[PDB]
Amino acid sequence: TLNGGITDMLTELANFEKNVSQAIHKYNAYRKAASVIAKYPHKIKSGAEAKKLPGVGTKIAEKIDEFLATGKLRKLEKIRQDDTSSSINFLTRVSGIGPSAARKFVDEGIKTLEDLRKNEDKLNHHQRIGLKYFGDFEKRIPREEMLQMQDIVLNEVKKVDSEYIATVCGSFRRGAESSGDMDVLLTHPSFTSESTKQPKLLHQVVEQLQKVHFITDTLSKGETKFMGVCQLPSKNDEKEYPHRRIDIRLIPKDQYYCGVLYFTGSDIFNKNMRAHALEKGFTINEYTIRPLGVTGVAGEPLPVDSEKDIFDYIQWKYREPKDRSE
DNA sequence: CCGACGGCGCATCAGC
DNA sequence: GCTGATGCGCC
DNA sequence: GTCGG
Ligand SMILES: [Ca+2]
Ligand SMILES: [Ca+2]
Repeated sequence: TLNGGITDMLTELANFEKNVSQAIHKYNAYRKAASVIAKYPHKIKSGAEAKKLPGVGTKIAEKIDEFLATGKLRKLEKIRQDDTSSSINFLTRVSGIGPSAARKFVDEGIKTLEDLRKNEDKLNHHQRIGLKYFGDFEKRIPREEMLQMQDIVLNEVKKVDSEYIATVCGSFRRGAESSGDMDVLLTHPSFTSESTKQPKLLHQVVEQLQKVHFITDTLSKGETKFMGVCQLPSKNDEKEYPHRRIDIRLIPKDQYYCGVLYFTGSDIFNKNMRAHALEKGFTINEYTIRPLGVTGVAGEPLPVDSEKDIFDYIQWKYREPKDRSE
């Protein structure tokens, strides 16, 4: 990380714009800039040098010049000083509390972890579980634990129905030595774009994982997406593992490659790739890649038999998951 | 200058 | 109840 | 906040 100071600065600004200003485009701009700088293979010596990069404009150039000169940014110094900004930024670190709810809480005088813990009845379900495991969800997951988690999940769905396929995606699939959480893609042949030949396909898997005490809580749950909490079992006389966030996404079996491309990410890589696709006259979601018509209306799904086929359509050389960490 | 910025699942609420 | 908007979440 | 046109 040659430019960790700069990318941290920009990430902090992104978070401020999102959580406090509620300026989502500024949020995205700062994150794009942080990402392009993060992969830039030189120690940056000036804001002019940075402005050469796409997504870094005049305003970020000037900030970079300030940061390089002084080691800090006065704008961020003041934001860190501000009680209301500081409080809102903190509250959004709880899962389920976004920028709107955080500001509303701060209005009511709920602005610390302690305040939240005495006001649980003022939270919805997601928020209550996010608060319950606030400390644990701050922790990262070593790959060794991710491998244990993978082995449990893959073997338990195998027990429900051997025709399930579970694939761990996200940062794990990109080969990260540690992950923020666990993302699991699920398919079953009875769920395609053409038909659903069995009910409760996701529910049965969630229930089995609950049965063996792996899944411990649920943040939200529908027919194709589960958002919840899980925990590795621990051995005799040793401290319990931290509770971990887990997402499970059931995708039509014939749309696996669009699905695994989406769920492998990174999020910025996906934004970049989908933005690029548009410029080639295609639109990509987790299901399909479709041509855009003369009017900009999405056409019918294109044939896809591999991840590379999706890259092929938009004229990108294939990129392995490990090179998608943007 | 200015439109566009990736795409969507689940929970919640107002209006009906 | 539903539908559409909004909030928050995922990559 | 940034970029393409
Ligand atoms: Ca993840
Ligand atoms: Ca996740």
